[PDB]
Amino acid sequence: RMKNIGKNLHITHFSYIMLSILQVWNNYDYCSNLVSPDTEQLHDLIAHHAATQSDLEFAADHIIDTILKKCFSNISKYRFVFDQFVTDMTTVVTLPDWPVSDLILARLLKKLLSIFKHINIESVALQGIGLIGSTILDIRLSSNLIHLFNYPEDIDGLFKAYRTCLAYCTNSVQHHTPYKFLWCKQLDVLTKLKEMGSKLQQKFLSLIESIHAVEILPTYCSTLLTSELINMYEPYLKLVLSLLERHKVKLRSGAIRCLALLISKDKNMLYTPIVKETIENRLTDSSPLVKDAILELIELGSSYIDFYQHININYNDDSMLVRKHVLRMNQIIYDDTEDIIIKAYVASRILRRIEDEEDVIIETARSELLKRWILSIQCPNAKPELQIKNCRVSIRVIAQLLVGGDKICDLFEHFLIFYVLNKNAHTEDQNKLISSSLCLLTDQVIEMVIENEEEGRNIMKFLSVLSSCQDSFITKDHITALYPYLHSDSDFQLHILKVYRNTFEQLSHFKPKFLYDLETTILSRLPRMNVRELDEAIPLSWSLSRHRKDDTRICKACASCLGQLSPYIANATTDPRPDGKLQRLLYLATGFARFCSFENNLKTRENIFEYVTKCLLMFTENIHHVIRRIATKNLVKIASRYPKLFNSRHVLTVLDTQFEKGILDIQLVVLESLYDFFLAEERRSLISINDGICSALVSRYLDKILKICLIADLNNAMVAIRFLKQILTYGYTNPSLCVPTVIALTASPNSYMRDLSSEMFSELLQGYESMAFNCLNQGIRLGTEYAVKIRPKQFHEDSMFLRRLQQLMSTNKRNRSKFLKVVKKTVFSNYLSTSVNYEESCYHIIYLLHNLSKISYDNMLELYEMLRSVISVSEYFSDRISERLDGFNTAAEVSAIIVTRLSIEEFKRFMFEQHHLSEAKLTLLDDENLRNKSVAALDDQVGSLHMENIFLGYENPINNKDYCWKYISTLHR
Repeated sequence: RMKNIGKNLHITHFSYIMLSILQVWNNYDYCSNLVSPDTEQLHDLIAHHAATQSDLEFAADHIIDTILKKCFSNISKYRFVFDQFVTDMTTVVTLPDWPVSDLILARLLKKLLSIFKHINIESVALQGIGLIGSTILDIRLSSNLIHLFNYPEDIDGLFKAYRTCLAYCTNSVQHHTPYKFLWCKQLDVLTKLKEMGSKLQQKFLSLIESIHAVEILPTYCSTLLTSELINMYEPYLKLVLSLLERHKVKLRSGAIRCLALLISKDKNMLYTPIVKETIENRLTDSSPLVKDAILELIELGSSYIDFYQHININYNDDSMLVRKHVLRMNQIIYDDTEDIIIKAYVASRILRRIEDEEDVIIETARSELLKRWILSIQCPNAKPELQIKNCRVSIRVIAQLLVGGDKICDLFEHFLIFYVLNKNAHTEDQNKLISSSLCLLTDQVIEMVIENEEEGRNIMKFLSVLSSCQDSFITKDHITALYPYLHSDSDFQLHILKVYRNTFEQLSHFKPKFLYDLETTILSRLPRMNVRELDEAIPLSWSLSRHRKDDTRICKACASCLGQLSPYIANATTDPRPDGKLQRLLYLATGFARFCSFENNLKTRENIFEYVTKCLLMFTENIHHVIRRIATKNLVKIASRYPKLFNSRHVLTVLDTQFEKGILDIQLVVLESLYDFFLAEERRSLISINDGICSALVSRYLDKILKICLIADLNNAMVAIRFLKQILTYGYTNPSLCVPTVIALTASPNSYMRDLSSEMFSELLQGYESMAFNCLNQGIRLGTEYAVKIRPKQFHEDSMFLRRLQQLMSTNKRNRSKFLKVVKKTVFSNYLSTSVNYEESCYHIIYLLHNLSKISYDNMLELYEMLRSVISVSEYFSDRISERLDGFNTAAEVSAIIVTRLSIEEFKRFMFEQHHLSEAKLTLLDDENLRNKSVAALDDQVGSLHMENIFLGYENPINNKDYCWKYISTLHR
C-alpha cells in the first residue's frame, strides 16, 4: 500500500499524509488579508511565523524520534520501514509539491549523525545517511544565505526563482497548501537574515504586496541552497571521512560506499581541501585493504595526476595487491600528464618493479614501458609527424629518468640490454618493430643534441647508454655530425667520448680525412684530460690508429708524454715533490701502456709497457705520499694487463711493502686494483687465462687480506671481504682458510658485513658442511676478539652471535650436538683454562658468557652439566683470589680474575632466574642424569646479563686498586 504521485512515484501513505498535515503550518492567510503596511503589525507577523516554525520543528523532531526509536528497538524486522522512510523523503525533496520535506530530512540527518550503539544500527544509519548526502549533492549540482548577507542584490533574484515554483504549483494536482507553505519559505529567508534594517523591510513589504517538470528542478533547487539541509553537507562530509579510521570494518566499508557515490557525481570533489587531506593521510597510515580502497576512490575521478606523489608512497608496499594497484595508476598518470618531470617520476617507479617477488608484476612493468617507449613509435595508426613527436617525449622522459640514481640507471640498462634487445623475449614481429623503433629513436636522439647546440647533457648520457649496446644504431653520418661538439666544452665530454669509443669499435670504413682531423683533435687534448675521460680517449686513439692503418701519430703523442717525465725520473734518482702535472702524466703514461700495443719511439730499445713500469717503480718510500699512491695504483693496473709482471721481484716487493706498512689509502688502492684483476680473470674463464699467477698471489697475500677483513676501517674491510668472496667462489684456496674469518664477520655490529657474512657462510655450509664444523672453533675465537675490538665499551649489546650460528648449523640429529660440543670445548679449552692470561681475555670471556646465555642447550642435562662446569671454574678462581689477599703491582691479575669470576657468577644467576632453576638438581649426580636428558629447552630475549654485578660501577676495573678493594670488602663483610 503506497500512494501515487505525478511521475510514477509512490510513497508510504504514512509519509504522504504526514507531509500534507505539516504543510498547513503556514502563515500566508495571515499575510494575504494583511493590506496596510503597519510597521507595527509586521514585527507582529514575525512572532507568529517564528511560532509556526519552532512548533513544526518540534513536531518534526518528535515524529523523527518515534520512528527511529521504533526502528532501532528491533533492528532485525523494521529494516525497510526505515529505508522506506528515507527513500520517501529523498524522493520528494526535489519537488515543489512537498516543500516541508527539506525540513524533515534536515532533522533526520541531524539525529543519524549523532549516532556516530550496536553495529547493526550504525551500519543501517550509515547507509541511509549516505543516501541523504547523495541527494544533498544532487540538489547542489542542479544549478547560500550567508552569501545573501554580503550581497543582498541576489535576494531579488532568489524570490524570482520562488515565483516560478509557485507558478508551477498552481497547475496540479491538489496544490493549495503546497503553494502556501512554499510561499512562506520566502518569508522564512528574511527572518533568518534579520537573525544575523529597512532594506529587508521594503523587500518584506513588496512581498506582501505581490499576493495581488524537469525544467523547474534546476530553479527550485536554487531556492533550496538557503535551507538548513544543504548547509549540513560539510559536517556530514567531515564525518564519513573520519569513519575511514574506525576499527570496525562495516563502518569503514560503509564510508567507502558513501564517498564512491559522491565522487562519481562530482569528480572535482577529490581536490576539495577536506577530502584531499584525509585521502593523503590514509595512504600513509593504514592497512593494505584500506590503502587499496582509497586508491580505488581516487580512480573514480577523471584525472588524478596531482595525487601522483602520494600514490607512490606504496609503490613498494608489502602487499602484492597494493603494488599491482599503484603500477596500474602510474600507467594512467603517465598517459595523462604532458609534464616530463611527472612522467619520469612515475616511470621510475614502474621501472623499479621489474625487480619484484611476483613474476606477474615484472612482466606488467616491463611490457608497459616497452609499449610506451619503443613499440609506440611505429603505431599502425600513422601519421609520421606525430610519430617523431612521441619519439621525442620518450627521449625527454628517459633522459630525465637517467638523471639521478645509480640504481635506476642500472635498472634501465638491464631493461634495455637483457629485455628490449633480447630477441628471445619477444615475437618475430615485435623484434622487427623494436629494431625499427630504436633505429628511428637513436637518430632523433642525435638530432636533439645538435639542435640543442639541463636537457641537452642528459640526452647525451642516454646516447652513451644506447652506444654501449651490442649493435647500436649510430652510424657514420651520426658520428660525423657530432664532431663539432667534441671540440666545444661538465660530463658532456666524457659521454661523447664514450659514444665515439664504442661506435669506432663497431663501425668501419670511415673517410680518411675525417679520421685524420679526429685523430688530431683527440691527441691534442689528451694532456688536459682527467683520468675517467683518458680511459675512453686512449682506447679511442688506438681504434683510430687501426682505422688509419697508421701508428706514427699515436706514437708521437706517446713519446711526447714519456719525454715530459724525464725531468721527474731524474729528480727521482735524487729526491725532494709533486703538484698537478705529474699526477695526470703518470695516468697518461700508464694509459698508453695498457691500451696500446705498439712495439719499438726514440730512447732505448724495449717494450713500452716494460719501460713504463720501470718509470713507475721509480715512484713506488722516499717519494711523496700522494704520488706513491697514484704510482702504486697504476703499477697494479699495468700488471693486470700483463700478468707476467706479477712474477717480477721488483713489483712483488712493492706489494709486500704496502701490505705490511699498513697505510690505509695505499693499501686500499692495491686491494681494489688486485680485486679488479681477479674479477677480470673470471670473465675470461667464461669465454687468456693465467691460474698459476693468481694462485701465486693468493698464497702470499691471503693471510694479510684475511686480516684486513677484521680491521676497524670499513673502507678497506669492505673491499677485502668482497675480494675474499671472489677468491672462494673461483676456488683458488681450500675453503677452510677463509671460514674462520667469515664466521668472525657474522659477529659484526655493522649491518652489511653481518648480512654478507651469513649468506657466504650459508653458501659454504651447503657446499662444505663437515669442513665448516672443523673451522667453528677458530671462527668463534676470531669472532669474539673482533666483536670486542670494534666496540670496546659496548660489545656486550649483541648476545646472539653464537645463536645465529647455531640456527645456521644445527639442522640435523648429529649437527645439533656437534655445535654444542665445539662451543663447550672452545669456552673451556681456550678461555677458562690455566694457559689463559685473564688480563688479555676477561672481556672476551664476558662477550662469550652473554652469547652462551642465548644459545639452546637442547636438553636440561647439557644445560645443567654446563653450570656444573662454570661453578667449578668459579670456585677455582675464588681459591686463587683467596691466595692473594692471604698475603696482602699485582692488582692487574687479581682484577682480571675478579672480573672473570663475577662474570661467571652473573651468568649462573641469570641462567637460574630465566630458566628454572634449582640448586637441588644441580648439586646431585648420577638415572637422575638421564632424567635430565629427556627434558627440553630453548631461549629468547628476555633481557641480558646485569653488568652492574660485574664491574661494580667501576670504569675500567682492570688494574684498579679501588675495584679490588670493593670486591674484598664484599668478602670479609
